Amino acid sequence: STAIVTNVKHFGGMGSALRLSEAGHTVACHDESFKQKDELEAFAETYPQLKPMSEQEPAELIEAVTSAYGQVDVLVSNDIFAPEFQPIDKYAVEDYRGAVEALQIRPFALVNAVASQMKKRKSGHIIFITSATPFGPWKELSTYTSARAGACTLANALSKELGEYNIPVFAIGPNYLHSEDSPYFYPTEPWKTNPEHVAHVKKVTALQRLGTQKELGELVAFLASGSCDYLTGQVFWLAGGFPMIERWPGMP
Amino acid sequence: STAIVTNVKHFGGMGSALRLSEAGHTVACHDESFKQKDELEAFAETYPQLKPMSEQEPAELIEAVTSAYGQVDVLVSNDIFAPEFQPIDKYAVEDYRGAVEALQIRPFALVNAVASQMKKRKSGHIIFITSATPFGPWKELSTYTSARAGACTLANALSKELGEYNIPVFAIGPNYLHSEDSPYFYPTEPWKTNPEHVAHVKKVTALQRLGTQKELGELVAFLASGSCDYLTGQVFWLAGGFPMIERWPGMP
Amino acid sequence: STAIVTNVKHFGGMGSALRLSEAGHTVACHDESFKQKDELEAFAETYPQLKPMSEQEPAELIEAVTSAYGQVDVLVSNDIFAPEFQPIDKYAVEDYRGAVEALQIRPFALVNAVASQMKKRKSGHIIFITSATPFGPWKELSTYTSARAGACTLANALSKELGEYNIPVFAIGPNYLHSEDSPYFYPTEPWKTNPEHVAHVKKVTALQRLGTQKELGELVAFLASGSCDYLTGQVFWLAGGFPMIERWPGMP
Amino acid sequence: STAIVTNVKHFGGMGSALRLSEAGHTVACHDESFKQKDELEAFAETYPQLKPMSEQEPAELIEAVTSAYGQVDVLVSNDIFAPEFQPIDKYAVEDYRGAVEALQIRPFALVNAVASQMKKRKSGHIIFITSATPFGPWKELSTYTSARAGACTLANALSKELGEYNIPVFAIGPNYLHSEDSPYFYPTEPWKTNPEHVAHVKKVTALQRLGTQKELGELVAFLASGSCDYLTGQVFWLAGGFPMIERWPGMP
Ligand SMILES: O=[N+]([O-])c1ccc([C@H]2CO2)cc1
Ligand SMILES: O=[N+]([O-])c1ccc([C@H]2CO2)cc1
Ligand SMILES: O=[N+]([O-])c1ccc([C@H]2CO2)cc1
Ligand SMILES: O=[N+]([O-])c1ccc([C@H]2CO2)cc1
Repeated sequence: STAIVTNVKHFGGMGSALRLSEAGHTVACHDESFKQKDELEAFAETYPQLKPMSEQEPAELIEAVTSAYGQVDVLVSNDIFAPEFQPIDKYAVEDYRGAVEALQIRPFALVNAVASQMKKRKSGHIIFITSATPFGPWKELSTYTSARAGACTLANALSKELGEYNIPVFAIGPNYLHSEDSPYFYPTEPWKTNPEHVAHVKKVTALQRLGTQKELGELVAFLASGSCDYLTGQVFWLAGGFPMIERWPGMP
Repeated sequence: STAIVTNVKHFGGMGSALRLSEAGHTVACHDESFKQKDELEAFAETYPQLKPMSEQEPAELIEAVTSAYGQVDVLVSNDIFAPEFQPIDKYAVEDYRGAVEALQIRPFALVNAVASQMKKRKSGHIIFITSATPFGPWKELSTYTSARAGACTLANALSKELGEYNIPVFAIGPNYLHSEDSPYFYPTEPWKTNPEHVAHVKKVTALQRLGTQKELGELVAFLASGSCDYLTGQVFWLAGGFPMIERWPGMP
Repeated sequence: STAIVTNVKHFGGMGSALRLSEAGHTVACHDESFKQKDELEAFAETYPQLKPMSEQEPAELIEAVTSAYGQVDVLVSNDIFAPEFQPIDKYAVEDYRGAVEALQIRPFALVNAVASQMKKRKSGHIIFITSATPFGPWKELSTYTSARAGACTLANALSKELGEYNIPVFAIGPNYLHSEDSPYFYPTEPWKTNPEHVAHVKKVTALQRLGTQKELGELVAFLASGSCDYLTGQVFWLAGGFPMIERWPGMP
Repeated sequence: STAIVTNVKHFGGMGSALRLSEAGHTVACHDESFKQKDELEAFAETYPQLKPMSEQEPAELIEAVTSAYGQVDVLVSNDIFAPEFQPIDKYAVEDYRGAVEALQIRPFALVNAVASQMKKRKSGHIIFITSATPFGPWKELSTYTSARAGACTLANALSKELGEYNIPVFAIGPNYLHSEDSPYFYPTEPWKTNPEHVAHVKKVTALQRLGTQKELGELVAFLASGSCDYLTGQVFWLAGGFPMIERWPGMP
């Protein structure tokens, strides 16, 4: 079928896009960098199995893909944002608006623009790539964490109404997902190179390692394949056992 | 001590302000209608125990209450919004921006404006009156429901950093809370007078009745009293046992 | 690899065993009826791809499968119990001891018996088929519901310690899962043939239908395949969007 | 009114019993130590404001109190158990049965024996003192943690059916609750005396301290007073912000 993966160069983009691609799907890709013709061309040449789009806005992206490839069967909203950690009184209100805009309004807008075609055909799959931070908040990251929670609930609430149209909706909230070269949010440097960060991941995850793009890709492909639509409304915590909780003194 | 209750004329406003006042707090009250001198003076006359303020924005409100009453010991962010039930494709992206601005940005702005003084003296209480809809979402109310979820997580996230400063943070998510003359969100009419609505309430809640302003106010006063600060980060589902789930055929 | 599926003739048993077998696993099957040679040989004849075992207790079952097939790579604890709906005062304390023995003690006993070999080689997968009732409890089923919750948490708790040994642990909590000829818990008759039951399902689930054995089996195979071990600790609500919550009067 | 607090000498017993007592309630108390006449007498003399009972079994305790003081209005099931931390393969199955018996079956039995009188009068309050471990499991404590989860869900499930009889049911799951001289579960030594344990509590809780018996007492008295029955079904995490999640390297 035809799928859309946003911010393909970051977060769970390449894992999602490529696995969906390997599955035989036509994968249209979005990314801020695709604004530049040079960037989009370099990407189109490196990945002939993918279809990079120049469109940046939600409804515009949806239309470009629909016209270009017939329709949109699967939506993978790979949302990102660059938040600063900071005491609540140190943030500017605009810092919260920014997080909400990028992490809640964006996925809402994408679904708002594609739900019509999916509901008429009574077929489609919606997947939000959110975050596992809501499951275990770190102090001083209130903007990002609460915005991600809003997106998680958005997905669950959507499943309630789209199910009547045979449209499953899921939310995958990862953490410690190896992002390789992308700074969103666990790049090879220093997460796989620095002893201190490696020790950190070892301590906070049950599997004692970072998650892989392959794992995220496998889940997205599985959910989009229609093999288990009965899981609709599910929020998947892709965080390898995180959070591991500090045990009493005397325990290893 | 001094407490601030926003949108006092609606939702959990009156219950919170009245009970807080009885507990001994000087209660500064905010409401959109207070922009008008005639509305503020009328309220002030009906409720001499309350202290209605005219300030409308978060920053100026906290400053105003601080000048008049020395400081802000308790913040009750009684947030409201007038949403409509709509299939996701029938909403305008603007309708979600509106819900988030009213239900997430606003309480964030209030805490952002008052956190400094509370942290400086290491004392204070923050209470968000959110919603129980995230616990059990209805079809076609994705905007309001997801935004309320963002606020709930915001409260829990904030509890993690403010606890270091001895400042507890809580979220009270009601549903089926009798709002008397306020349209937000269960006015006496029709919820207590129309056969179909009355029956609906007896069906969807375990206690088979609407929640009262007194119960909400009792909880607010209890949490702000300092009697149980160890509950910090808690999201209280004030919905009388809602949601009651449809049982198998034949069961009474 | 080798997988074990318990109570194979009921609940999520057939879906799990059949799909696991298709994936390439040698599937050892347990069932209470296998105590009888006539029942075991009949099953073995109908499903030549499956390997029915006669062993009934956890310890002997794992030992038996280990001798015959070398080792146990995947454990699917498909636990069942025959509860009755009863007001708490109408239950006998014995009825709860029974539910807990069947829904908590049993899976605990299986993991307790197989964990050693999995940890020694640092590989394996553990899947508990629990229930989604804890997500949305019905009145008068406190025994079964609370016991299933104990099992779900058992799975999540186990994921924390076994992750160190590269052993993922998951819980699949279904509801409205078509059990075909099995009375546990949604047999084709009446759930797919009686007007009232059929209508009930369309009302309480988002997808408005029963879950299929194939969907459950797809999930089991996917989790045991090693494609997404990073989901360890996850409780999957396999209930098609259940529970759907009663909306206000007048709404279609 | 008349209340029953079990295992009064341990966990949240003294905080509950005494505060309920200070409120003017007739508080009948149970404790294993009360088996010995000497023990019960020493307690009766030290606390004339409390009514220690010799009965040990659920139904027996309920009858003794009912006959002695007319009826049972409030039930505070202060359940305890002494679990060992241990890899799942190192536990004996009996270790899980023991935890379940003490943490699930006991509270179930108490409610099973008192629900009748409360439902006929259509008045009463049920409070389970469980644990916050299910909210954030430590590795190698699978028996205790999962049993507590079962009790938490038991309370929520019970609220669904008892609400029709105006009977609120709550679960209070504490952690890091100062137990003073009781070994269940955070005695003064070494939790308040040892620098290492003090540093631990400081790190894992948001309020950076142990919870107090007064705080637990205040919540139990509040819930039993009937001031906020609309919170029925609520599970209260009385753990002071726990769990605090390890932040990235470089963060304070
Ligand atoms: O900004 N951060 O520090 C941050 C940290 C972790 C994540 C996880 C969800 O992917 C996102 C963002
Ligand atoms: O707009 N509605 O339909 C609505 C319904 C219920 C609530 C609950 C949170 O108080 C708010 C709004
Ligand atoms: O006994 N019942 O009524 C019952 C109902 C629903 C389920 C769900 C978990 O598969 C099990 C049992
Ligand atoms: O046995 N332990 O190690 C233990 C630890 C913590 C608690 C918390 C719930 O009160 C109970 C038991």
